[PDB]
Amino acid sequence: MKELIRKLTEAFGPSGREEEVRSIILEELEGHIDGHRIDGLGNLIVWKGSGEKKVILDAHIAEIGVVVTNVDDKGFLTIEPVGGVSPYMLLGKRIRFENGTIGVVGMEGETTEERQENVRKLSFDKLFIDIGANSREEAQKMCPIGSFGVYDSGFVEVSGKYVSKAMDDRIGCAVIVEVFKRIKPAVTLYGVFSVQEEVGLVGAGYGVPADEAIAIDVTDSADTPKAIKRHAMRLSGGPALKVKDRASISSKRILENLIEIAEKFDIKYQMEVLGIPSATVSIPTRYVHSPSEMIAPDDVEATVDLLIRYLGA
Amino acid sequence: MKELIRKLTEAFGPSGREEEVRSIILEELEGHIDGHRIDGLGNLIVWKGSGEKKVILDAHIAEIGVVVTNVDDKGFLTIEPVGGVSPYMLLGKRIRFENGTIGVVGMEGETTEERQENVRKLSFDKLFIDIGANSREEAQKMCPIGSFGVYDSGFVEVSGKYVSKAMDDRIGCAVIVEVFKRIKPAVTLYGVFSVQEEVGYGVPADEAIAIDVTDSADTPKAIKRHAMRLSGGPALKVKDRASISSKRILENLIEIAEKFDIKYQMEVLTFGIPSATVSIPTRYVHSPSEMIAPDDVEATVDLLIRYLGA
Ligand code: NA
Ligand code: NA
Repeated sequence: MKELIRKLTEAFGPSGREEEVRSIILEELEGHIDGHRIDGLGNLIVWKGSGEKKVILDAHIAEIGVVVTNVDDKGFLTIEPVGGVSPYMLLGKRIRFENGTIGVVGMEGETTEERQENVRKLSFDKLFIDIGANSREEAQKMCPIGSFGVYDSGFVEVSGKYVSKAMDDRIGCAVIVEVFKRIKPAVTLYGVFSVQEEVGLVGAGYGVPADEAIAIDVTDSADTPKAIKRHAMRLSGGPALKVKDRASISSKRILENLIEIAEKFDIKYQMEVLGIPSATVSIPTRYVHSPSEMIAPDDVEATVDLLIRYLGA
Repeated sequence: MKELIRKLTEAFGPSGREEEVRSIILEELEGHIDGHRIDGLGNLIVWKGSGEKKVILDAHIAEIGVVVTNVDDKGFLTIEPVGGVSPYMLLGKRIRFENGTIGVVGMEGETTEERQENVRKLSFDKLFIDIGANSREEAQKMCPIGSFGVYDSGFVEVSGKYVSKAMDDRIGCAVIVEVFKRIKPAVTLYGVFSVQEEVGYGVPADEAIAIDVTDSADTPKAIKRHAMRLSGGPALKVKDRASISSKRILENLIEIAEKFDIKYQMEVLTFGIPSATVSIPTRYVHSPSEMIAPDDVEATVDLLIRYLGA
């Protein structure tokens, strides 16, 4: 599963430009699905099995990133965030653009005073990206306005932990793919690798009737220094099963099912305390929205096992 | 080209299941190409020639259709569209599935009033497909959930016009095949029979020309000016956002048409590697009876052969 996670997390797929991720998902699923299609909205749907009960597993396919909004006379780029990228995570960082261009993020300010006031209240309008261009014309040919970029950071093993960009939510995508690769389904199983509308716009179950929908997401792992929170999710604590405050009767039934499956098959799990009946299963992740998101492989394996025990014959 | 168009339009090839279309294309191209490959997504790429300039001709091989999304206790199928199938185009129509299973599309509504209400705002949730099964078990053996169906229509010649399903875009596929059959290329010529919409081609070409279909707006009450029409020739697509290089391809094609005396028409604006689009005027797009004029297809083949040939 390590190579699968490496490929999916390293793939280029900021919001709206996720074609490479869909391609990797389809190639990885070759010989393991009965069919696939893309719906009008861009969601990738795959399926396997013929059981009477129909179940959707849903993971988001986009990653956070940036988009070029301006090019100045000296070839420097202005950017804005796509998703939850903090400007503080971009300082001195490298960005990989869709066409392969690498850029360096710098901050405006010459004097120590100016730079210090700028970092104290850092905003995107104080950042720029250097792609090595010496003119607007050079930069426009290399990285036109509207170009998307992602963290130029890849997969690395950190003493048994896995670290990469875009664990949120490529690790969920990886869980679903791996379940499809292994499972002999007792259900009709759907995998949905879903898009998300920009905040401010109309938003999207999908184009498939089903009895249950399980979202495979990430959740913050609050097990780092000085974390002083009850209800804390931790690495190696297992899949996090979400206790939703306003959940329907049918949704609570799914949650209880998963608890029983986990307990009966000796699968580690933890309870996360904040239409198709739904449940959420999450991978505990450190440093969400950084270029170095971190998971514990045993949590991911436990999540795959939980789903296979629940849905497999 | 008649038999080539018959075979390609009648072939079974909804999105994701185009094996028969690829087989026909390679059978028609045997002895006319230098090589081919099918990539991991299912794109079929062929090539011929060794000129320094590399040119791609692209057409997509999927046709519109339906996908089975449920089966009820009595064997009736629930369906969703794949591509631009209107529910009004399915009423009382036959659908063919991959193993040759034929189904009939029905609409819910017992009384005349219920049916009158349902056709006023027809939606897929009021449609079903009857494949002759008498139970879920019988239906699931023939046509499991996730099965794709296409129109159960075929090719017929109508007073010199060609009518079939899937002119969009099997007619573009046919154009590319016919070019490879006839051309002695001055370029290295690539033909890409694409499935790229499956992910929303490993050839570093200099130009790409998409061969597509465009609506022929020459039917009754069509009052749009500069409308595309049957027998007006290949429709050359005007692009507003186009690069200088993309505009150059379009200007090149206009010059070829005029210098070789090939009929052509300009598809006006409505408000990657350099590319242009050349389209076949087609009536009744997305119906089971898409209609082209063979002289437009021939003119399109000629345009590409004269642009790209030695
Ligand atoms: Na061949
Ligand atoms: Na079609």
